[PDB]
Amino acid sequence: FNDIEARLAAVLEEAFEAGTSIYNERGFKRRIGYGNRPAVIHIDLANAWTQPGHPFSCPGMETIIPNVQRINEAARAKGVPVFYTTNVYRNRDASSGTNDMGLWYSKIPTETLPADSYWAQIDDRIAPADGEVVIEKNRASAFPGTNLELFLTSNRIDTLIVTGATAAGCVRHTVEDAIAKGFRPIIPRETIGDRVPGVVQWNLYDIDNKFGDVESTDSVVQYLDALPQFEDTVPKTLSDPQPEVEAPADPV
Amino acid sequence: TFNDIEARLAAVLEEAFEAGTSIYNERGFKRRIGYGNRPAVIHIDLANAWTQPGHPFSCPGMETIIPNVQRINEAARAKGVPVFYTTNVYRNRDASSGTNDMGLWYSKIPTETLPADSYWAQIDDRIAPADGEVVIEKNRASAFPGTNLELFLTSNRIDTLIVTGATAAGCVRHTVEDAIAKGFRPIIPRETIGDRVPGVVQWNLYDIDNKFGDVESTDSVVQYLDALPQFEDTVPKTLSDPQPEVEAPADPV
Amino acid sequence: TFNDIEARLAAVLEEAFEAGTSIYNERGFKRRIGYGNRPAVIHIDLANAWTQPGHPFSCPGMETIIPNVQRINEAARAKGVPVFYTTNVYRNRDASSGTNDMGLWYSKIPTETLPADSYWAQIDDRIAPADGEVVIEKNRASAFPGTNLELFLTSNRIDTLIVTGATAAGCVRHTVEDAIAKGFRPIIPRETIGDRVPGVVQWNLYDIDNKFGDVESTDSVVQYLDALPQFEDTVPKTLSDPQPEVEAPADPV
Amino acid sequence: TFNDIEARLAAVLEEAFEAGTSIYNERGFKRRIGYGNRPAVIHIDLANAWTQPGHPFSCPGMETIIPNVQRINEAARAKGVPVFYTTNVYRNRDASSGTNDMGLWYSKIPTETLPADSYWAQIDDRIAPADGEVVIEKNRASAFPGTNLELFLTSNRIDTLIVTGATAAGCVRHTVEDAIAKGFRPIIPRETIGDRVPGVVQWNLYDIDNKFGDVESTDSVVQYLDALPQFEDTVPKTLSDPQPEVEAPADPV
Repeated sequence: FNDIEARLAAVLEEAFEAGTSIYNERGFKRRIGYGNRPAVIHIDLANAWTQPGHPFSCPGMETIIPNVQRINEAARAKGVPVFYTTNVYRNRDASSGTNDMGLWYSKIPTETLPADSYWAQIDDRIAPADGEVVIEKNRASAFPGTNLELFLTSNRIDTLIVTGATAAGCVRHTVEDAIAKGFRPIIPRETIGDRVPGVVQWNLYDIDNKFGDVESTDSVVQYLDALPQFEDTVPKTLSDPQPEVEAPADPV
Repeated sequence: TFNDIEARLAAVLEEAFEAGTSIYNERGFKRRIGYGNRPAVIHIDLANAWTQPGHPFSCPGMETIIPNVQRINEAARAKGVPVFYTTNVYRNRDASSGTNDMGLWYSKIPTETLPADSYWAQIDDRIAPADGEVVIEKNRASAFPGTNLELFLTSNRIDTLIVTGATAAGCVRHTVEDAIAKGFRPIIPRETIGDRVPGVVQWNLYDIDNKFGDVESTDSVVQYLDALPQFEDTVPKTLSDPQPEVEAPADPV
Repeated sequence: TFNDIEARLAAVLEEAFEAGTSIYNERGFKRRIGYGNRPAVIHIDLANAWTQPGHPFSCPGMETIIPNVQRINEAARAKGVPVFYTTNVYRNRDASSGTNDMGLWYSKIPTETLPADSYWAQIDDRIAPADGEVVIEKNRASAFPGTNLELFLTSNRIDTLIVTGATAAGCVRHTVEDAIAKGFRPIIPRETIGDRVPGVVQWNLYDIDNKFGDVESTDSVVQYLDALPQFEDTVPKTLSDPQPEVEAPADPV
Repeated sequence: TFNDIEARLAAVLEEAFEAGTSIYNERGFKRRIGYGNRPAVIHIDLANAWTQPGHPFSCPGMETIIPNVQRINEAARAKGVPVFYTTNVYRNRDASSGTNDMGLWYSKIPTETLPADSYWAQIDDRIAPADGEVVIEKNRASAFPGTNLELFLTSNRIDTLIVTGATAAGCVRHTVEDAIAKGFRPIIPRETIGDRVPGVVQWNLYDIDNKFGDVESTDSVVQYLDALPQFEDTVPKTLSDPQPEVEAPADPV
C-alpha cells in the first residue's frame, strides 16, 4: 500500500520482462547454482535497521525476520556457519586521523551508528547462537576491512546465503564482492529489505542478472534441509557447466 | 522495448526518485562527497566488445558516450592527470581448467565470449590510449579485484576517481562501490555511462548518487579538470569534507 | 656452564652483514625509503601474552622495549599523530569448527593459546591506549589481513608507518613488507622490536633494511615526531623520494 | 665474502638454529602444516634477470635449482596440476610519473632495472611454461599484491601452494607468509630456493619453517605429486590438520 508503489511495481515488471529477453538472448542471467559447503550471512539485522526510530530503520521487518528464523533454524540443524554483520563505528569524529568512517561519512550518516550502543546490537528475535560470528564492518560490503574472507577461504566455503538490509546498499555490494572473490551468492528474496520505493525490485533484478541467484526462502530452507552435516561437506571445485555461446571472431 | 514501456518507465521512475530523494535527505543520506584535489580518470571497458555492435556485450548509445569521454580525456591529458582504461578479457576460457581465469562469473554472464588479445579486447580507436596511460586487463566486474589499480592509487596518493564507461548495472557500479570503500572519491560523469536494457542507467546512477559517489555532468567534470594545477603539483585532501551531522539516537534504555 | 653463543653469533652475523651489504650496495639495493610527512604509529602485539612472562608467546627484553615504545607514544600524542595497537587473538579456538578464526596458522604456531578478551589479550598497562587510539584484534601475522588497518591508512592519507613490537621473525616483518607493498613507508625503531630465540632480531632487521623499510634508532623517530607539525596540518609526500638510479641491462636481442 | 666466514657462518647459524628449535619446541611452535589434497605450483621469478648472470637481480646456484624445478614440473604436469610462474617487471619505470607502477619499492631496491617485455623479463628457457600455465607479471615482493593469483586459488579451491624461486630474503618469504595468511598451505622445496648474499637462505628457510610453511626436500614434493590423483579428481582438505594442542595459560587474576 502506497500511492506510487502499485504503478511502479507494475511498470517495473514490464521493464523487467523486456530486459530479461535481451539478457536471455545474449546469454546473461545464467544460474550460478547452489554449491555443497555453504555459510549464511545476515547483513546488518541490528537494531538501527530492524527497530523504528533510527536514520537507518528499514520497514518490512515483520516479514523479514520470520524468514531469517526459518533459515537459521535449518542451517544450525546442520552445523552450517552463520555470520551476522553490524555496521558501527568506534570513532565518529571525521576530523580525527583514527576515525573509521572514511569517505562513507561523505555520503551516508555514519556518525549515527556508534559501536556498542543498543542500535548496534543484533535484533533479539534472531540473536546469535554459540559459535556464530558477529562482524563489525565499516563499509557497505561485508568484505572490506573485515576477516570474512579469511573464514570463507581458509574453511573452504563455496556458497554464501546473504540476507538483510539493504538491497540498494550493503546486500548488493556483498553479493558482488562474493561472486568476484569466489563464493556462489544465493539471495532469499523475502529476507531482503530497504527503506525507499522500487530499490528492492530493481536491485534484486540486477543481482539475479549478473551476480547471484535470487531464490525463495523455501528453496533455501529445502536446500539446507537436504545438506549433509556441515563437517562432512566438500566444496564444488569449479563452476557448474553453462550453455556456452561462441566468441565472435575478429571482423578483420 | 516498446516506446510505451520506455515512456511509462521514465515517468514512474521519476516519481520513485522524487520520493526516495526526500526520504534519503530527511534521514541524512545522499550527501556530497565532493571533488578532491589529485584525481585519476578510469574508463571502464570502452573496448570494442562493448563499443562496437555485434558482440553479446555490445552497448548502444556510444554516439553520445564517446565525444564526452573525449572531452574528459582532452582536459585530463592537458593537466598530466593519470588515465587508466580497463578491458574485461580472459586468457583461459575453459571452465573445466584449473588455470581458467573466469572463476564463478562464467556461471552468470557469458565470459567465454571475451578472449584476451582479440579485436573485441582492444580499446576503441576513437579514444585510443595516449603514451603513459594504463590499460588494465581485469577478470571481474569491479576494476579492483585481481588487478594492480589500488597499488597505483594508494602509492601515488590519488584522492578522486572519475569513472566512465560500461555498464551501469555491472562494472561501473561495483567499481564505484569499491572505490569509496577503499578511500577514493568517485565522481561519475553521467553522460559517459552506458548499458543495454531499459531503466538500468537511471536507477543505477540514482543508487550510486545516494550512497556511493557523486553523479555529475561531463560539463562539471571538465570544468574541474580545467581548473586543476598541473598534476605534479596537486596534493590530496587528507580527510572527508565536513558534513551536516545527524545526531545519533539515544538508546531507549 | 656458560656458552658465549650470543656474542659469538653477533660477531659472525656482523661478518655476514658486512659481506651482504657490499653486494647489495654494489647492486643498488638497501636504498633509503626515507620518512614521509604524515605518519601513523602501529604497535604490534604488545599485549600481555608477549610482554608478561608465563605465556607460550612471551618475549624477553620488554624492560628495554616498553620505555622506548613509551617515548614514541608521548612524542606522537603531543602532535595528534594516529596510534594503532594490535593484539593477535581468537574468538573460536576449536579448529574443528566452521566458524573458527585461526585458519591454517594453527597448523604452525599455538593459536589456541590466545583467547580474545582474556588478560593475555589485553594491551600492557605500561602503554595503555589513550582516548581515540585504535586496538585492532588481528588473526594472522601481518596487521593487514582481515583487519581494517588499510582502510584507515588509505582514507586518511597516511604516508609513513612507524612499526614497533613483537616478533621480528613473525608479525613485525610480515607487517613491514605488506606496508611498503601497499604504499606506506615503513620505519622500524630498532629498540622497540623483540623476539624470543637468538639471532632473529638481528637478521630479520638486516633483511627488512635491505629491501622493505628503514631501520632507525628510537632517537631518530622521536626527533622526527618532535619536529613534525601538528597532524591536522600534515599532507603526504605524493611519490617516492628520488633514488640514485641504476641503468637497465641491455637486451641481447 | 670470505669462504672462512661461509663455513664459520654455517656452523654458528646451526648453533643458533638448534637453540631456537629447543625454545620453539618447549613453546609448541614449528608445527607441520602438511600437504593438502589439491595443489598448485608457483615459481617465483625464475626469469632471466634472476637466472642469468649480469643483471643486478642475478642469483647464483641456478645449476642446482633448475634441475630440481624441472623435476617438480614434470611431476605436476603429469597430474594436470596448475603451474604458475611470476616475473617481477614494470611497464613505467619513471618514478615521477603518476602512472609509474614501481610505487615505494623503488625507494628500496633497483626496480628501474626490470622492464616488462625485455629479455630479462622472460621465464628461463630451461623451465619454459607449457600451454595452460599462467605467467603473472607482478609489481611487489609477494606474488599476491596487485595480481589475480588469489582469484585463481580461491575460485578453483586450491588448498596447497608449492613455492620455488628467488629470493629467500625477498619474494619467496613474502609470498609464503601471504599464502598461509590467506588460507593456502605453503610447501617450500628447499633445493629450489635461491638468493645472492651469505646466510639469508639458511635463516629465512629456518624462519619460514618455524611459523609460515613446511620446508621439504624436492624428493618429498615429487613423491607427493606422484602419489596424487589426477588434478580434476582432487578435493581440498576443508579445515586444518589436527595439531598437538598446547594448554592456554589461565589468567593470573
